[PDB]
Amino acid sequence: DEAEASKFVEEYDRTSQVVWNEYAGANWNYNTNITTETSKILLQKNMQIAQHTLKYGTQARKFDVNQLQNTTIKRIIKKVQDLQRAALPAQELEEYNKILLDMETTYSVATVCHPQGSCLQLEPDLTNVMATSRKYEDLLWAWEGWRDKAGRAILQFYPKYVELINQAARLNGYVDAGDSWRSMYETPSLEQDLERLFQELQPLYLNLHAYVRRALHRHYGAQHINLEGPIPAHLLGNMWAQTWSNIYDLVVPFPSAPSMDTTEAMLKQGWTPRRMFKEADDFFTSLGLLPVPPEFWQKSMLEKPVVCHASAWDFYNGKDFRIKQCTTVNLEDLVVAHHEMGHIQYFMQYKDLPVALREGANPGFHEAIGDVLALSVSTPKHLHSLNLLSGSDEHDINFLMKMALDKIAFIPFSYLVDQWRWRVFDGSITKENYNQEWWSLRLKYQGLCPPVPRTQGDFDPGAKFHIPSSVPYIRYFVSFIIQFQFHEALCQAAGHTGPLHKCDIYQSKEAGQRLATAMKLGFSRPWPEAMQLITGQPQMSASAMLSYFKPLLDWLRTENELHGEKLGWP
Ligand SMILES: *[C@@H]1O[C@H](CO[C@@H]2O[C@@H](C)[C@@H](O)[C@@H](O)[C@@H]2O)[C@@H](O[C@@H]2O[C@H](CO)[C@@H](O)[C@H](O)[C@H]2NC(C)=O)[C@H](O)[C@H]1NC(C)=O
Ligand SMILES: CC(=O)N[C@H]1[C@H](O[C@H]2[C@H](O)[C@@H](CO)OC[C@H]2O)O[C@H](CO)[C@@H](O)[C@@H]1O
Ligand SMILES: O=C(O)c1cn(C2CC2)c2cc(N3CCNCC3)c(F)cc2c1=O
Ligand SMILES: O=C(O)c1cn(C2CC2)c2cc(N3CCNCC3)c(F)cc2c1=O
Ligand SMILES: C[C@H](NC(=O)O)C(=O)O
Ligand SMILES: [Cl-]
Ligand SMILES: [Cl-]
Ligand SMILES: [Zn+2]
Repeated sequence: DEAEASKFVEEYDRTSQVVWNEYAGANWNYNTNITTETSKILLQKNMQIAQHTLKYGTQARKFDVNQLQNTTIKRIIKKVQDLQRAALPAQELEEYNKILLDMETTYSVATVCHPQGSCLQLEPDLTNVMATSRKYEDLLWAWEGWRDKAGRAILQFYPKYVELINQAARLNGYVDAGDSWRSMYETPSLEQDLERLFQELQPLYLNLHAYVRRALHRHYGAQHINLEGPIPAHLLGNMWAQTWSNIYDLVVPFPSAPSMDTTEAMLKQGWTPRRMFKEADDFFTSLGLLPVPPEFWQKSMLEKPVVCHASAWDFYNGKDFRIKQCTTVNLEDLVVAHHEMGHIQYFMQYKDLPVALREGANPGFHEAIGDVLALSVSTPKHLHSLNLLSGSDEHDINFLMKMALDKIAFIPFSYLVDQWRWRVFDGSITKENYNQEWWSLRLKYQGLCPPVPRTQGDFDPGAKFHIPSSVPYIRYFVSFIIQFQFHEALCQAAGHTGPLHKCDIYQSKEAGQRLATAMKLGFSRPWPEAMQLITGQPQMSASAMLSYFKPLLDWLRTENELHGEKLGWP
């Protein structure tokens, strides 16, 4: 009966708001102010939210969605039918929540120590080393140490985690946890669509890889780089080799072009974490999008004073939104600040929907918003207007190369993480083979090799945040494809003509309008609709990303040919 379904979702909304807000508060308070007491308040709230999820989920499952007419109420009820972990029996729920905590804590407190010397944390110490050291042995110390200390220590938890996340999935009508995660896209063709998108980016990635490999051969020596092989995984300027832009200085196409180091300029001109978020906020409002409320500035944690990994927080009351980031003053982190502020923008845009529909059109959309703005921020024009820099085709290629080292290098990495996890969850990778299958994919997709042979008890996936924190990853792959589609469309709405990479949407109210109407849908409609509102068509497409990078593909092709490069590796 329609009226009874309608009433049921009104009640679910009122009560979810209250319970989720209380849970979010306790999760914040442990993420920022670890305390035995904040971790104890967190443990209580886990029990509260489970009980509410079990209560309304059991009620939701009594309705026959097949016979409901109103499509909103049908959709909401369908979501509430999925209890997630609250479907578990009590013992197993307890054990699962404790495993998640233990894994997340283990990762966040791990350190890598010199004997009779200092102990280094991932952020900022080890990331700095991976970004700035140009010495094979120093990079290897950090790369291997982080795996020895974080990765190996997550292993004891992972099999039971898999058992329990899968058990919950099956109790909610899925075959395993990857199935449940894939379901968030509501796209039966998802695996093949993504495969196709990846395949389209292979020429650009293989040409970037070959060019970077040649430059590493020049710096690290012929004895350490095989011009026909995979690249050692510790040399790309980043702990996971997921973005390569910190080795720009080793691969600059045209050295004779001046670029100012923005880090020096940011530091010397008195930039702070606070100032970095004010610039992000100011860009959103330039587009006519919403400012973050006064409360955001009061309650956010914008520096290390904790779980440091950058994250945006909805407190499910339509007024309180926060970022938690251990911000360092540099351009890499200004982009991370923009990313996080696009999550906040989304929260604010869909804040008046029912709480069950307060998500992105799909998870990739949530990830893409901030990155779209950052694309304009990162342009040489934009950096100059911020006083962080002082024409030529040589400048163009240099800029494209910088952008490519992040955006194109990330494509195979972002694709492979959940390829691994889907096969763990479906049972085709058992714990005996976790690590070998990870490295098979690191070779197949990224063309990387481990600098030190892996050994019994290694668990390199565990050294990447998203694995112990149980955060799906395919969202980031989708993000990097679709953010270029949004840029293309917003630039076209902004009246930009000429090379897409020269576009800066700063101050375009027209661009901000396309984004706002789509964000306002939250999760109320199939995501193709939001895709079409923004772009004029309903598909995920690598066309826009290829269009952005076309000058670089052509440059890289001619350069690799000149040196007789053999693209790929065995
Ligand atoms: C199908 O139902 C939605 C939801 O209606 C709201 O939620 C119900 C549970 C109940 O509380 C209703 O009184 C609410 O209206 C309808 O959506 C809304 O429509 C109103 C005006 O028509 C609009 O102002 C709201 O923003 C809409 N909210 C949404 C989309 O969540 C919807 O119109 C119903 N379908 C039709 C057209 O009959
Ligand atoms: C903040 C708020 O009150 N929003 C509600 C929402 O109600 C209305 C809202 O009054 C108007 C204007 O703000 O916009 C259309 C509706 O969304 O109702 C939601 C339940 O459907 C509730 O979650 C939300 O907090
Ligand atoms: O008991 C339950 O069913 C749930 C409990 N929790 C407790 C709060 C940890 C959840 C937490 C979720 N997230 C926390 C915010 N970031 C990631 C997602 C979630 F999506 C679902 C659930 C439940 O279903
Ligand atoms: O921010 C948070 O803490 C939560 C966020 N989410 C939403 C997903 C982002 C949740 C979703 C839950 N669901 C239960 C199962 N069916 C609907 C989804 C949940 F129980 C708890 C939470 C949170 O605590
Ligand atoms: C891309 C992803 N970003 C984020 O988690 O905020 C990562 O950092 O691996
Ligand atoms: Cl690794
Ligand atoms: Cl996802
Ligand atoms: Zn994000």
